[PDB]
Amino acid sequence: LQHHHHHHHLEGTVTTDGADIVIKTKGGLEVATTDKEFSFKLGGRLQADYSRFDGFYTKNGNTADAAYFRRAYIELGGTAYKDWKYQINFDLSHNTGSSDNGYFDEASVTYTGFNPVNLKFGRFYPDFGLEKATSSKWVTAPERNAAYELADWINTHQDGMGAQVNSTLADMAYLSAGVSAKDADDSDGDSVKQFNFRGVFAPMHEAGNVLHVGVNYAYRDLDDTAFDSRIRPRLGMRGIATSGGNDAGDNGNRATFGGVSNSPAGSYKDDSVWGLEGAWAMGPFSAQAEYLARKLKADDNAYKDIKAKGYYAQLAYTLTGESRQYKLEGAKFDSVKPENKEIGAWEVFYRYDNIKVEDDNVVADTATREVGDTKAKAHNLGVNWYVNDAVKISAAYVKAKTDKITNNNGDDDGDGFVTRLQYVF
Amino acid sequence: LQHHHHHHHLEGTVTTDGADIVIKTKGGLEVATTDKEFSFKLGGRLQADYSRFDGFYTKNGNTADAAYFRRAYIELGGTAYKDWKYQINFDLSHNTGSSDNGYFDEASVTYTGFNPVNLKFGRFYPDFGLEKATSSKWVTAPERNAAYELADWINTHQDGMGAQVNSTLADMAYLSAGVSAKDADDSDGDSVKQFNFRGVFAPMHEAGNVLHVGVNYAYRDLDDTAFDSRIRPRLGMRGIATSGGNDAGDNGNRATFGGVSNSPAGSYKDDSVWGLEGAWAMGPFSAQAEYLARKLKADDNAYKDIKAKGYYAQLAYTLTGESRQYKLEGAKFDSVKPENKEIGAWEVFYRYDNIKVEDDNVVADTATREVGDTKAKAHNLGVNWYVNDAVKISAAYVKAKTDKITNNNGDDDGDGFVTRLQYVF
Amino acid sequence: LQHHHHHHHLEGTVTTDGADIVIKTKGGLEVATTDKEFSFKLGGRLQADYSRFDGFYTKNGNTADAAYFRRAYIELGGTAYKDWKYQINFDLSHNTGSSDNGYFDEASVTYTGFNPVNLKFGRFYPDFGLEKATSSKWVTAPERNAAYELADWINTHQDGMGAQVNSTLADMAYLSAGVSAKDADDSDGDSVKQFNFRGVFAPMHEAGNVLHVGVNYAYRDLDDTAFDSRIRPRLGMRGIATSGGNDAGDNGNRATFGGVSNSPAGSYKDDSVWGLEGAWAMGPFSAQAEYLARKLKADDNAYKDIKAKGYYAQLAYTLTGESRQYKLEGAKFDSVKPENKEIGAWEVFYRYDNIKVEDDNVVADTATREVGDTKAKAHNLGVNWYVNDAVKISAAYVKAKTDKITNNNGDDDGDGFVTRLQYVF
Repeated sequence: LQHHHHHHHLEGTVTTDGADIVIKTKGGLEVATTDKEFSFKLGGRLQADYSRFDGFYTKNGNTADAAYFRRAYIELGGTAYKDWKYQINFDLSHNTGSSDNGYFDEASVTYTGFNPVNLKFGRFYPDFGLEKATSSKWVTAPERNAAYELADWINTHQDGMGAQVNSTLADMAYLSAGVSAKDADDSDGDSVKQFNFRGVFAPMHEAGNVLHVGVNYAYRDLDDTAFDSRIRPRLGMRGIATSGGNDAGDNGNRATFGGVSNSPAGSYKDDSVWGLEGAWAMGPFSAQAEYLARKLKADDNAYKDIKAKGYYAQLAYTLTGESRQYKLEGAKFDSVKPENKEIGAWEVFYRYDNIKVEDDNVVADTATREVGDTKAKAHNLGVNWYVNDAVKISAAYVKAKTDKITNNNGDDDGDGFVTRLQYVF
Repeated sequence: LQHHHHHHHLEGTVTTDGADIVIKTKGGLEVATTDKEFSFKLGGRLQADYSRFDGFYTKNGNTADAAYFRRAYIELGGTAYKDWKYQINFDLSHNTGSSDNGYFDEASVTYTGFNPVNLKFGRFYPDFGLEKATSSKWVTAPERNAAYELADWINTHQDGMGAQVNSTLADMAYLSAGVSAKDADDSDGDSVKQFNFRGVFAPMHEAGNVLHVGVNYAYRDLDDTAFDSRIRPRLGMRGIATSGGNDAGDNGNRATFGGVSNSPAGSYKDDSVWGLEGAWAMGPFSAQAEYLARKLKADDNAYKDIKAKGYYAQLAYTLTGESRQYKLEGAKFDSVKPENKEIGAWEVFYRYDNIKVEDDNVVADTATREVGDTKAKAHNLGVNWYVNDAVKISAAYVKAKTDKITNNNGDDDGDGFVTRLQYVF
Repeated sequence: LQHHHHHHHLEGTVTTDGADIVIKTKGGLEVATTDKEFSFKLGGRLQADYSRFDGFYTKNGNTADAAYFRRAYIELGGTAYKDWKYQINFDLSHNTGSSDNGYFDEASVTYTGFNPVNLKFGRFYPDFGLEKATSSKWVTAPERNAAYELADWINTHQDGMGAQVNSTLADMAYLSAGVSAKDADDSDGDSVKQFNFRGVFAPMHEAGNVLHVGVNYAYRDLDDTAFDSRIRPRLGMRGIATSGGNDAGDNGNRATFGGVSNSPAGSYKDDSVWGLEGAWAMGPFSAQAEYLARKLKADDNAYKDIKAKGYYAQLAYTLTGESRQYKLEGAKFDSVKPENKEIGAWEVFYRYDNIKVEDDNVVADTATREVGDTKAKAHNLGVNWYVNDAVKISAAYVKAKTDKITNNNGDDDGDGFVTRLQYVF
């Protein structure tokens, strides 16, 4: 019994009521006013991993596997009133952040009105190290290096909040400094506070022409705070223990090289790390390396200091000739953009990692760990196929060798293979 | 060996195959047909908090802190076939909703064909109270009032489902009524059912010209249902216990003023709350207040009724002269839109809260709680800087004073400071 | 003291810097280049359920209820460089996927360059069965059939990863085959591997003209793997036990018809399922049916094989005359598109389910389960109102009858009613 008069509707046009808008899609969406006042970008990244691995990587030394998303970010960011930016990256694979506090890769607000100086607030990784500054989309090896695993608090947000100032300097350098509160309380409920500094001199800072040297410093205050002091490196093999899908389960060997899961309040106070970075690129050839040293300083006399030192060096070469992109803002490498659309770009890489842990609190042998300094060396050799700007397929061989620590089989080395399908939008 | 013929592609235009579309961005995205048949809006809100607090707010009285996102909503909403709307707001900070049932601020469908009458279905807060009706983007104080904390079931969805009818009445009033199922079962697995009514007379209902009086009623049936009867107010300080980041941990004092965590099935049945609201605004000056009273009625003779009464009153003044927006649809205040683009808008506020809990089931002193009526008063004094329509920076001082309840230090008062950076898109 | 020169800004136009773009909205958003190289689609589905049920569906036989979202998907998908697609569907109701590994309905990458052959990778349901292939938006009954509940591993992703090849064949058939790793490890940490095949002959494959016969096969290797072998059908009543809101709680009877929650490593190895499908449609009338049989083969001599057999048959008729859509790609039914905009489309359906479980490991009676074959029959009778393309409102009556298993009241049958409000965008 419902009825209505019919209408002739205007069709086909797309307009706006404010400033002219430009819209773009490469699989996601970008919308922006041409006066630069407002913008919105929806994107993301999918990293689908399959790996198999044995020896030291597993407890009994037999072959385990893993089938998981390393990352599955949805990424929302935008600009309002020209100078105010936000970026919210949440990880559907649940590898980043937590159930309690949100699965954030990033949730930040940045004021850019003092360009080149930026002021950044919210939940975001502190700036320590070149490989960490580099987007996880474009890190050359499948996982970041083992030296960071000696003190991963230096460049993770740990479910807290921070404030950072950063700037490029005269088109030849980049500096950042920040303070953060991390999610661990002392006996009064006051969070661990942390300071970071990073400074890079990069007189050459473009794709295929990079010369880069930098320094990093991180400090945190653990006064009267119970915390996990364990150093537990995965040595390039994420699948030994990971969220986002299937892993090695009870047979994964993510081993404790030093420290303990529950260091009591009052056991430690000062924790500091110094780092160096260096990078060079000429056309398709690049070399980069980082070194860091940690001192976790005991407070109570019953406890001894824990020290650790580590480094990596990486060679990479684009067989098809393209350069790795480089950005002075953030002093970081970025993507490879394929020149040949029919075969894509093909990149080979080798990274060597070396770490040492000195924990004088270990005074007795266990079944798998000998008194003294524990050590590991890792080799990561692989290929990245950039099919196009959106899709990257990778395969890598990973090998590790240890000293004064084994798995239950007595293995002092292990190896594995990892394959990844990545889609960026 | 792959090859193909080259093409000349048409570039630059943006069109549609249906009715004309208008697109907008202020940091998010809106897309809508001009015939009002279809629309889509992607937005959200980030609320980044840092606070420090002591006295009654902590167990030992020493200073704790908190560094967390109060809310981090992603907001998707749209219209189809003119009269059918959806709204899905999910909270990445995990402060709203749950791991079991979804982190929903809202997941609703609304039929608007009977305009001004709306029919709303799904998971959404029942309509009780002016400050609750007001968007959490634009609530003047950093947290909502303590009177609601006496019975927070009246205007939370508790992971259930509901149906609501609402309407404005002759451009002078607003009414709503709803039924909901809440996520708690009786011994047969049948959910707690709840009824809400709200009615407001607002003959003046525009920004800078408001006169508003209203009544609220809520009822729920707890027959044969085990439930948490605790009244545990945070008294303006979210950081004593919160998700979305770091809080006061084991030293936070979110104290139980009355009730118990596990009231057995059969202990209570009727639970009802009556409320009043009043608001007035003239230009940049506004005053608002609410009062409510709860009776939780015992069923089994071993149990005594629990009663509670509370109110708040708030003064607010925009120093820079702008009015608080007001909407008759929902009978609620909304944002401040800054007039001066160089300095933004500056707002000062004071809210006073007063609550009383009468629990005759408490018959013996504990170390921190005395037999009789427990009471609290709170004062919230602060500044909101609306930098622009998207960004609001706040700072507030909060003080509380209690009667017949203390922390472990014997403190009967406490205070703290909270700062927030908010970004809306 | 801040000041600036004023500007005249160009307003109103919407353009792009690349190939021409077409944008669309029906409540969500689609953006695509006209050369088919790039596209993006944001959509989703909300399924709001309320049900009441008693008898066998509850433990004591009294009436329970449920008020929950069955699904609340946000759906992001797109195309890049013509031949590379992604699809990421995450479920805000937390009914799909997990807290540990992500709430994915789907997270996949598809290469389509070998059209009609597709290559699909990531986390997605293996292809077994017509009703499972059919979108959950458009499955006719409120829940899928009970035969699938006899072996739900055959067409669920179980938080793992997979690779699938599929193709239509000469506009008369459809085939798919895939391998997957499922999230359960043997004692070495190696995941359960699974193979699927599906093949359908559908010489008539359009809306209102369907003739469809198909075969399914699934196999998994459980060697040295501890696993949950329970068969626990909900028999059409989701609310007896569900996430996404309120359910029957401790009085829900999702009963174990066979198998055990912790079958030890070494107890079983081969697990295989064969299935048949058939479908026919002429205008508004459709008939479909599936049959499957499972053999879970014991490894260790202490264990006996577990077998199960089940089928369903469904009649459906659109009273208002419209056809159910059908797609050869995926060999599946899809939506009903209403022809009359004032009253929508009205569909009646009846589905009959029949299952039998043979578990010779059950050698003693329990209080509710008798030695021998357990059986259930279910009847699902209901109405779907397609208000418009976006909104579907459903109501259904469900009845079940069991053999050799009861609830605690001794009930051998039960019934219930389910209502759903669905919004697709």
